[PDB]
Amino acid sequence: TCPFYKKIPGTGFTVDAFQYGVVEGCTAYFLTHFHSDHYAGLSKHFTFPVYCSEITGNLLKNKLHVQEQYIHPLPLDTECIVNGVKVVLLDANHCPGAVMILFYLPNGTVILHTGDFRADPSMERSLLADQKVHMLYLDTTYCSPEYTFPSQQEVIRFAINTAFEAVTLNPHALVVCGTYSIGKEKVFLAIADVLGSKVGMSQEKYKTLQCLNIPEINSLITTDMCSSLVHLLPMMQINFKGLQSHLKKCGGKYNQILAFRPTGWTHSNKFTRIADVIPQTKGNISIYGIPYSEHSSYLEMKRFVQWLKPQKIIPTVNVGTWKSRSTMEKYFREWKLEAGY
Ligand code: NI
Repeated sequence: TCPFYKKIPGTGFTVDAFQYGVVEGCTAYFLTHFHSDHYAGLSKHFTFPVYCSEITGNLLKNKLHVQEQYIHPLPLDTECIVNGVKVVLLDANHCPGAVMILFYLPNGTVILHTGDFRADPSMERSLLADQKVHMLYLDTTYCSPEYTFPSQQEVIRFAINTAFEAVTLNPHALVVCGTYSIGKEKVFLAIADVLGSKVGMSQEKYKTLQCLNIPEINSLITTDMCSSLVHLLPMMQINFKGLQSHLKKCGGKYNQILAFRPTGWTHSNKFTRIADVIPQTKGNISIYGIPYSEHSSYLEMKRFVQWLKPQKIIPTVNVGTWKSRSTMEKYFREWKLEAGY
């Protein structure tokens, strides 16, 4: 049955709630982003209205074959009316097409659902700035002070410089980047750009990327692996066996692989700076795990909440254990006492 933290009180609405069958009293289903833990349950047989971003709607139509008549894309940063309730979609700084949802309830309550997000100070100047928010349904993935990670910019700088140095030293090295869902496209695109190559990938992955409105994409991606020196593979294949096997397949075009695994966080973060990151190496294969996050760090999350000053916080992540819930609730209280709301 649908959990309480996916239901919006005083509306017929649910958020990311497609795996529970027909939810009692739900008149419209919102989807924040195209990641499987959130869309789980959608298909061509779905006949309720789905409300989402334009990019998310392209992916529902093309990847899951949801029929067009049930897809309701909304423009970002625009006041829209859904079953008599004003809503706004805001950029979540997560994967492409990912949104936060503002709901203006008929009784005057205002609710922000962040979906998945990486908090940023740029959000303090959207339509959020213009009114009070009473309830916040918060992406608490990394809600503990041990979760620190660098900016996305520093991590891409590291990756570009590492790939450029390696291929310049050896023009017969191949670069491989792991992927398993949309998000983190800057990793592979930035590396292909510095090397003057396109990124080569499966037809299925190319189809997914063509759904995303990324400018000049026909310019950076391809299905012709032979013409590319940056290849994308499934995240599961980013290990020494899987990469040795791939290198065989390239027919003696290459004699070395440098691979990147973008992770969220890893406890090497508690001790090491990005500048200091080193690979795991075996023979002619090196693997770099880089901390490219599309979720808020603890400090980013804290700053956002202390800016927004909500009356009530409802965590949507890590809610399954009493120890996690208690830990999160203690931080929410700290934040409120420190900021004075
Ligand atoms: Ni996500």
